[PDB]
Amino acid sequence: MATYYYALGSQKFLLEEEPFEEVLKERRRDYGEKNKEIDFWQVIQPAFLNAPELAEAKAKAPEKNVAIVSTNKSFIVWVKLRLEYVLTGEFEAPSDAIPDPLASLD
Repeated sequence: MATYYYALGSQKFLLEEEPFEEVLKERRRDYGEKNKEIDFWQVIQPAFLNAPELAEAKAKAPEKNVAIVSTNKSFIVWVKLRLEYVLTGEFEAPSDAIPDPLASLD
């Protein structure tokens, strides 16, 4: 298993108001330029949220949600500072509850 860090918000906020996939795209391009393995992803309606270890987060989460996920904690620290209205946390994967850290429930 590896540890995944996440910032979770509503689709309203992260897909429409502040389409964060814009910032992710420029980060992906810069990673490419530097020959760096991409270690961050946007996941819409993430399946990880149904894991028992994340019950507290699911209990507070928007009905229609989306996560920025990374194996680099630093990045998620900055995503939280950048967006602020996001829940944050971490999980280990793959596991029984989270067989695919990047899977969507849609």
